Amino acid sequence: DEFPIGEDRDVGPLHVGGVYFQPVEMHPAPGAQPSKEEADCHIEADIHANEAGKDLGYGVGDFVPYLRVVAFLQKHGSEKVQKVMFAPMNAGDGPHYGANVKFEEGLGTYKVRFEIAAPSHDEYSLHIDEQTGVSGRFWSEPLVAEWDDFEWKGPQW
Amino acid sequence: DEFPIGEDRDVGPLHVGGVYFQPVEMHPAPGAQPSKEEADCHIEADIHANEAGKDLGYGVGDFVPYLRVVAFLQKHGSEKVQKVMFAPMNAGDGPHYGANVKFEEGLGTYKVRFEIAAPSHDEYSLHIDEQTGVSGRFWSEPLVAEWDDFEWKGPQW
Ligand SMILES: [Co+2]
Ligand SMILES: [Co+2]
Ligand SMILES: [Co+2]
Ligand SMILES: [Co+2]
Ligand SMILES: [Co+2]
Ligand SMILES: [Co+2]
Ligand SMILES: [Co+2]
Repeated sequence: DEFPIGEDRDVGPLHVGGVYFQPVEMHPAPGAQPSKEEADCHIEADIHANEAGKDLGYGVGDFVPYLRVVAFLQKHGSEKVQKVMFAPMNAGDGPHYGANVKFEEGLGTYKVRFEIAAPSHDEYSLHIDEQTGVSGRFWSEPLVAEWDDFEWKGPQW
Repeated sequence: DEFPIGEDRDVGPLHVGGVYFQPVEMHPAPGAQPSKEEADCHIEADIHANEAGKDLGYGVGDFVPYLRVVAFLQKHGSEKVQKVMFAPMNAGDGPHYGANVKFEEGLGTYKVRFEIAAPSHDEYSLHIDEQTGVSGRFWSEPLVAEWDDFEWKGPQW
């Protein structure tokens, strides 16, 4: 089972969903994420183009690759913030941005914020000529999708 | 308007098409590719998952991101080979890999080869747990789509 972090958000050209479920094993194991055994769960950000995404050239529903996605978790009652760097990966059901996560502050209700940066100038381009190009341009400040009352009560699996 | 490089190829889990048309302006201008004015044409590699791609977790027909695509162009009867690193980008028709290029030995018949490497070790992962993961793996030797008799007969525009 997948469990929602909250209701899907539309922000700019992106439709953004968040879900969590059991920790997974990834190859290669990304960055500094906890192993399947060490982690509390896996959290994924599903990011697909919405209608406004067409101005950048995307088809509506297309996965949007080359983004840099980071999550920030803050337990209600705490001033501590945990930063989670998501990584691009495929599961059985396709390309996602995801991470194994261990909640440093434990059980409780959290504010969960996804900050989504556009592809680096070095890593992606847009056709901009009249004939073949697109009208839109990538966003400069990261797009934000946030849920304010995410309840972490331990594994639901 | 797009012109064909040759017949579409299926290689491993990828369906690969090659087209060319007038040089384009890109933002930012990628790597060391020629400008719109300096180039002879823009060449695109259109790469989507085929049925064998479903084992890697891709939706069949999905664009396959994070690949490293390099084109080699060699005029018939010549020992000179041009190496062109393609860049990921969007045009009005969506994400693809491509480049502005010059045909450096002028008009005539060229061998055109796309070598397609899987994502860098640190750029992508697969879920591999039995529960959420996939049973396929990335290819180790780059995949090759090639056309032995592409005719560069100059701008068709
Ligand atoms: Co939705
Ligand atoms: Co939407
Ligand atoms: Co999903
Ligand atoms: Co994942
Ligand atoms: Co820019
Ligand atoms: Co292009
Ligand atoms: Co590997």
